Amino acid sequence: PRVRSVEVARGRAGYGFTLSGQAPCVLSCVMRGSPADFVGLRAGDQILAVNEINVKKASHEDVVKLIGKCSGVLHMVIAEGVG
Repeated sequence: PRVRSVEVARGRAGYGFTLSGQAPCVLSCVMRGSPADFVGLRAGDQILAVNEINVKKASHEDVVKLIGKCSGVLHMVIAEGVG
């Protein structure tokens, strides 16, 4: 039970998973088969850092902006709560 990082390889139209965290950035769910699942993403992992910058209570648009700026791959630091 600790914090880790995941490297997602953005394809062409994004990745496939879903993001929803007005305040507490969290991966609502992932689509098995996308570059996100290829690393080992599992819905529930709370997003702490996005693009090397923390986002405990950041803005949804700002967080998305960072992910849509990867230009090939994004570095997200999430923590597994259950399991």
